[PDB]
Amino acid sequence: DIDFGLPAPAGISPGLEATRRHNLGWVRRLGLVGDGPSLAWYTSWDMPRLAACGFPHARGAALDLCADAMAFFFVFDDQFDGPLGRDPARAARVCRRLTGIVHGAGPGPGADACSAAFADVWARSTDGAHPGWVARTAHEWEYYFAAQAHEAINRLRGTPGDMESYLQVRRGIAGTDLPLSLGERAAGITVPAAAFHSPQLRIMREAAIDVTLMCNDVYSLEKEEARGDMDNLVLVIEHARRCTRDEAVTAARGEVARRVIRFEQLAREVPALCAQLGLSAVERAHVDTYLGVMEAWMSGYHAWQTQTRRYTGAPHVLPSTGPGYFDEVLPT
Ligand SMILES: CN(C)[C@H]1CCc2ccccc2C1
Ligand SMILES: [Mg+2]
Ligand SMILES: [Mg+2]
Ligand SMILES: [Mg+2]
Repeated sequence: DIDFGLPAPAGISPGLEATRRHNLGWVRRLGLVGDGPSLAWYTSWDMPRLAACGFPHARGAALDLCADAMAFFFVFDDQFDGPLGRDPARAARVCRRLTGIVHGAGPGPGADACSAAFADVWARSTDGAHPGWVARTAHEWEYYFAAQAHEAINRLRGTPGDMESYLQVRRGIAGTDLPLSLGERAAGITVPAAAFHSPQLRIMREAAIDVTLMCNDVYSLEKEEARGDMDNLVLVIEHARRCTRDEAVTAARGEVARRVIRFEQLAREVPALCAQLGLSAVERAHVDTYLGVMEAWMSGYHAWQTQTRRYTGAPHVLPSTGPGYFDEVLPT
């Protein structure tokens, strides 16, 4: 009964079905997903539809990379729904292993499934990419991995943070701007740095990422609250404001809506901004596609989460009385 006012997706990638086939083989081949309950549970998430709705510009092997990257995010995420997420030092050490892969230390044969899957996603991501994209996205991955242990610290504390501290942890553990870096890469575009760092596009990028993680906070609250998770916008608002759950959900909707309004107000300025910078027609085309990538990510993430089984299913198939996975795939 919660709708954030986002438009339905203007399009879906035509590669959904082909990518479903690729990604099913990929998660099994890497050892990221097993057979039986884990495979049925993974399948019920519909990672291919997340990729096709979230990245409608992606075609062919580009959409495959989007789905595999999402597969890594979601499988790796769930490994912390258990003792690992209550052990910050252990989480930090595991995440340092993954961070070493970001910065050039490939894992080698026989690495664990999470290390091997990440290394494959990261190698495919950087192949042929602009060095400015590689440097930025490498730092985005570092933030994602490094933030996990702080979520665990907050779990042990047992109170939500203030809004500023919530944003610092939650933006990291949500994957920071990685979905947009992935969408840019999958669309085959390179945002000119002069446009990328405009105040309008910097604010818009931040707003779009906040929109999707906050939409997720509302839909994933039931499975997260029961596990003692603290970095969820609804819990943060309730704790800060001393309000009811309904009032906190309504306020969370408002945090999303005001960011969508800001994004759309600034998007109106993007044609003029490109003219002021004297960008070439091709540069302007890449900026226009970047705008579409951001718009499609916001609408597509939400379209996916309304139809997936991940959020309605989790409390029943992986109750909070046990770990949030059927198989351990991340050695700690
Ligand atoms: C690590 N989490 C599984 C993240 C992965 C990326 C993402 C992007 C937007 C909204 C929610 C999420 C869940
Ligand atoms: Mg999670
Ligand atoms: Mg998480
Ligand atoms: Mg969530």
